[PDB]
Amino acid sequence: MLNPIVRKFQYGQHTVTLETGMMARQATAAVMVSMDDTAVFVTVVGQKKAKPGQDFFPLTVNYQERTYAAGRIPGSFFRREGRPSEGETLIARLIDRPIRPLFPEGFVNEVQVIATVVSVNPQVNPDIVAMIGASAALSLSGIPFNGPIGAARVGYINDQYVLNPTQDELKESKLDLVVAGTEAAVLMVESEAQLLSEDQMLGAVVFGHEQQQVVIQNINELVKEAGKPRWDWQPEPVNEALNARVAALAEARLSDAYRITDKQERYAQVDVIKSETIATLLAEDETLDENELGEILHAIEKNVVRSRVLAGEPRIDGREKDMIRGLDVRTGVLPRTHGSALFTRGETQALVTATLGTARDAQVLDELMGERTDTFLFHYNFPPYSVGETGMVGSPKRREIGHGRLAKRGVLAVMPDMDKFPYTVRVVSEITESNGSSSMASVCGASLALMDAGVPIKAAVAGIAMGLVKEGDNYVVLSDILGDEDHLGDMDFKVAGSRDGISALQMDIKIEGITKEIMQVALNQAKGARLHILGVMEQAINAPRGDISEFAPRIHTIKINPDKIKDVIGKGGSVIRALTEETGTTIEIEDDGTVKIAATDGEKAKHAIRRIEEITAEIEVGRVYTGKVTRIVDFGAFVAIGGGKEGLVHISQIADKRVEKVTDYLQMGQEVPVKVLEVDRQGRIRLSIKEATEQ
Amino acid sequence: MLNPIVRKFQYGQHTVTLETGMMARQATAAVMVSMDDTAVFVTVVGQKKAKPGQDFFPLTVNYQERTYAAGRIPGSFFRREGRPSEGETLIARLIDRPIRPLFPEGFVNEVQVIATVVSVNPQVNPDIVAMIGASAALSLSGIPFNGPIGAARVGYINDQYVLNPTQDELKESKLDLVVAGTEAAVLMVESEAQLLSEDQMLGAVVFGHEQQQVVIQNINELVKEAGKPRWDWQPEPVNEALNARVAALAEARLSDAYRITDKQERYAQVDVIKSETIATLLAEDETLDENELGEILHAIEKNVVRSRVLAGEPRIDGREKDMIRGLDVRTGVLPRTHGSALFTRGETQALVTATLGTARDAQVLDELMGERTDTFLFHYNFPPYSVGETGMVGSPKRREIGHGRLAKRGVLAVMPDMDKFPYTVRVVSEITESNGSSSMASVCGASLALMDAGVPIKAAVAGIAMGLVKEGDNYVVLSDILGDEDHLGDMDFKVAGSRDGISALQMDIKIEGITKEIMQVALNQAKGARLHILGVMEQAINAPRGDISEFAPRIHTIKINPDKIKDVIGKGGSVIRALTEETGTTIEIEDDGTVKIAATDGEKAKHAIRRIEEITAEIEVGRVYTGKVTRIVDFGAFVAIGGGKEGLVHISQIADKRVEKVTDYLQMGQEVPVKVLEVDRQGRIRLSIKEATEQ
Amino acid sequence: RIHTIKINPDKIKDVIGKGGSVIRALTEETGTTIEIEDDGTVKIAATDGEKAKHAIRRIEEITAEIEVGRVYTGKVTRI
RNA sequence: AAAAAAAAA
Repeated sequence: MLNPIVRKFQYGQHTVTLETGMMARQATAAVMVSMDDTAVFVTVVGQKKAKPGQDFFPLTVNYQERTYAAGRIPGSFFRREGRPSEGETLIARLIDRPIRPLFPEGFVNEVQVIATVVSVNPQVNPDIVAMIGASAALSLSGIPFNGPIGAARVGYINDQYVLNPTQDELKESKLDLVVAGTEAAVLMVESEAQLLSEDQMLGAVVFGHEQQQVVIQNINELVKEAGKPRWDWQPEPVNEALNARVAALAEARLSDAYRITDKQERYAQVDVIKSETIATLLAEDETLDENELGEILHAIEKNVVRSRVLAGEPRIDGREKDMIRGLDVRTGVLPRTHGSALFTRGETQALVTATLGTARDAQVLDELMGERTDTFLFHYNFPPYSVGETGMVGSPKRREIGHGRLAKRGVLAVMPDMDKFPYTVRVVSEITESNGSSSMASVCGASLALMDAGVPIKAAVAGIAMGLVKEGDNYVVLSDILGDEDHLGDMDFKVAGSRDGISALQMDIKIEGITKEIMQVALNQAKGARLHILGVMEQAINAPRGDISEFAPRIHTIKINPDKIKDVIGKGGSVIRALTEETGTTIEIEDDGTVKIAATDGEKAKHAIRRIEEITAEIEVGRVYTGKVTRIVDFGAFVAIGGGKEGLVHISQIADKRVEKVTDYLQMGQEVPVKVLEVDRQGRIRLSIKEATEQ
Repeated sequence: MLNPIVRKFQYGQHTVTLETGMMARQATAAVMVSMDDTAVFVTVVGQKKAKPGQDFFPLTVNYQERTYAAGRIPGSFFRREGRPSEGETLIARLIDRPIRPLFPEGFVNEVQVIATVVSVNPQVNPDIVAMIGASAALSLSGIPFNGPIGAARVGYINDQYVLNPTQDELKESKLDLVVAGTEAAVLMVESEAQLLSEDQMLGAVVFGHEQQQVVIQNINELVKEAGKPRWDWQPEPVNEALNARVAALAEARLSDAYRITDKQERYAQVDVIKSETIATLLAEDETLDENELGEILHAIEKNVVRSRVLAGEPRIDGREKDMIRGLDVRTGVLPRTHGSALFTRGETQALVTATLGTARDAQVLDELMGERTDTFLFHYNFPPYSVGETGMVGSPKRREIGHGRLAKRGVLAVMPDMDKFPYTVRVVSEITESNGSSSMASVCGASLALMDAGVPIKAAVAGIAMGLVKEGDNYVVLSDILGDEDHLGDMDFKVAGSRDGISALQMDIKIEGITKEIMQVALNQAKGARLHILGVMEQAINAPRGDISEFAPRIHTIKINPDKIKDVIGKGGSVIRALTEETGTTIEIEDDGTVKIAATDGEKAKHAIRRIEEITAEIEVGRVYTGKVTRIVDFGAFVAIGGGKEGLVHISQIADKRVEKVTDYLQMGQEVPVKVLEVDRQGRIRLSIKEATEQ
Repeated sequence: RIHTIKINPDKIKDVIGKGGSVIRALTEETGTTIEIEDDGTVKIAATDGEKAKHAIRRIEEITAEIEVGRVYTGKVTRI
């Protein structure tokens, strides 16, 4: 017999129902969390024996949208769900980022969270349910986990926040925000606004968290009811003796080594002190593990840099907290792309290039909720020759498919509606040099490129990453944090919007609790920095160009009869294939008879128009048709005319005189007007050269 | 001028042509076997030096169907043969399963059998030829190998077995089983039958074996002719000292531990026993191999459990050999899937979900034999958390692609014929905890889910996995064998049929010398256990639900006049495309008048059928024909009523005198009755107002 | 391969049928694609020589111009 | 012989 421990509550309008104990009894824990007929079956399995000699914590969070949820057989040719799509990868990252800061420091047991989506309802998005499920499953398992973590989505409708808006409500809403936080404080935010002021976004975050408190309480109750006993796990007791021994020698020398302004001399000096210290550490005692010493060194570096930045001393870069790294924007770097730009800030650099296309190229996304065509593709490539180290290129890693979406959220607030711009922009942005905040450089460069290729966007957008270092009650906010600063910093929060309003937020706090006022101060400082960046960006190019680049495919529209569209299709499309191959353009066919002529140069466009027009032109009374007989035989020569309908001039219809041979009657290259009297349906159109040859 | 060695023999109606020595000389041994113009080129490469510290036999059997065999350029966009399809993986497992228990124990040199298909007569299926080829190759190579193995594919027609039928016959046979065994015993059997009684199945097995004795004899002849000298490979002699100091010190204690009925106490006891034995033996000598120590320990405990079950003592579970594990059955566990079930037996369970789709989703796979459309998809998912360990979710491994086909072979016997039920059932079963006999749990859950979603299958169907332990003349046969028992047990059955007859008989014996009487007894016990499981299943769901779920797309078929399809539809598909884009349903037509209406809503299907009846409106006596005339011209009154139905209203039928303005006597938009006088060949339709106003 | 035969242009309508029932029935029977032009030139495209022979024979039975000395199978259906 | 335009581219 099976004993399903169910526990259901009320969240917003729907009724979440946690249900554990019935399935996957062999995994460490598994709950089937269902909200309003949308069910996600999260399961955790974490090994007990720590891998001998591990350095980084290997938590992986697969997320699978099984397409038998909506009730459809998949569309792929193998007719089976395969490699995870971009949406599923993004939602896996969204599940991953809240929990990882919660696993206690020094934990290195493999842990895997495989949250599938068994059944979906088009009104309720699954991802929020999957997040609740991952939190509940982890809390049940007894793996060392600091807290249950609620998840909420907030929408802005008619100036009142709504919790967990349904998709139909979401279309109306200005802001779509996901706030996931523990009982103590916000843990992550991943938003996409529509140029709201910073106060509205902060209100949204605080509202979402204050509300999801309920999910937290109820998951806690479930854990108390039907959970497993907590693991007996203790962190590695800190070897105070070795740490203090290494510190007594390294503290002052490394403090002064980091005090000096020049970066690379400090690099060399700290590396040589590192080699000296590790050589002594080995020579005095071989048994001491190298990774322990490396952890010690990381601790010393983090401690000294944090102590410095807290006191107000200049950062490792040499800038003040407010100062942004110097920028240099360039446009038209690439010769033949529809529009390109190169946004170099400090060391982070991005070569963004925007290319227009016609409606045939818009991505057609088949996801669980419903079918959807996307007409703004943003791709973000992070090649390994950026950081400075070799590495195999390949399919885009998870972080690239996350930052693509982030930059796309950043830019989507300002793109023009399709009726005003009948194109499908695709923006790529390779990162040639990365030193921190690559995605926001990509947002800036995308604004630049779009402004250059001629898209009539509303106003330039710009993104500036930020940081936070807080100890006790002493806190100081940072701007344009380098990567080295980010590792030491306690929070990284990325705001990207126009001067008027915020287009995209993506906080990721990691330590203790951040009071609302702290977030407010950080957001305001970010507004200032972003205004400065936008000024500099405006210095280069301030208004989008007059028209698209000459290479860009212009749009020409012709009207033809509804039967004519089938005529131009032909067998499987042979006529349109031949037309595109002979003309070199791109033709779109609609059932109402509209024709879309898309070609770069106007000459190819008019070429296509004429070539199609001859076949579209119906043979008209009085107007003679241009026909060339392709084959002549002794018993008659038929003048092939085209259009699927050929009129044959039988040997008995030419003249009453005995036609002896067509060669002396019709010669090779005899282009003569033919008098057509009518258009018949019997398949035997009457042609007559006799009346045209009389004069 | 190298010379091949050719030996050809009769094998049923087909003739087989073994041939070696001409190609692939540098491979260890290669044999091109051709049967009746189907040729499969099998080659085997065997390394000579065992990899150091190798523990498991790394034999890997590949199999590639080169689509230039049938004489066709590949379909795929790259015009090149892609990764192995599901069929090729299936036949790879087919070739693999018989020849793995045949290599001697302790052989660990890598071996690879690559079987290519170079020319395929669309009648003779290749798999049998490839199996004969792999047997001939291995037995030719001189890699240590017990015996050449023959393959047959017995069919069942007119209650008479037939050897190795062709596709044309196979469309009429009830049972197709690939009994491939050496001369001594039937090594492997894989079956698919339409509810044949067990006795017929076992008769087919024994007949196939008696027949393929021929291939055995002649492969032996060819090996004696043109073989290679056998490798000099000797098994590692067992170390009597280690065996004695483990046995005489611990084996009695392990026997007493396995006497304990409880699982967990016994676990703890065997743990402390093995730890104590290891500790004392290393205290005696440290250089003693811990790996070999544990290996001998595992051998000891295997011997203990085998002796226990042989004596007739209760098994590790505590069940008697006959009784099945516990059961629990739930149906409709997911909210929005078309049908679902959760078949949980003992500690092996499966979440099956059947999802109906319209006829456009049927997987169309291109095989060498000929393009075949598949309208029943079974998919088997074995995620890692099921067995309790973390792993790498990804593309389905080989064992899944095998068990999916097994379960589909088990269910296909009972699914309805396409005329009675026109859909595209796709069944997905995800194992959530597996401890032996997972695939048969999947078959049970699939029968349940199908019965839930509302398909009218002919009868419920269930599966049980038998196990056999045999020593000398003493043999005991188990039921619902656990995962742990299976390795220790010798042979494995998987019977899966309705109460009336068997449907799948996959079996995989290892020991040599099982009389057919033993298999008869085993199948009898399996019939008993399967009747029991079906009795339990009968409680939850009795008969298939009358109506499919409201979420299901509903397909409605109407018959129409096949001649009138050209009159109402017309050329070019204009009106059909218009109707499919206005109603959003899919419409097709047959030469007889068969037309299917498929739409995810009932009311939409009603709208579509209304439109079809309006366009296909006959001439109903007494029904009012409404025409809306908005403008009048001198030639007539143009009225748009669809279907090209337009008649020219003559001026002489309006009034006797010349009408100066038509609107004085005929009103605009006024309903005029129109009775058809006759339907001419040229589509001439005339309207009659005068005779229709009064009648 | 592509098989080309020249048939009298006027007799195509005897065998084409109303709405093309005969031609499509024959193609689905022989598994090939037949092509006919207003000049009566019959184009048989096939994926095999054997299907080519099958289709071409079936064309000879009906589609071929009426030949003297060709026997016609006449069966009464009702007395 | 009824019909835009390719994971198986």
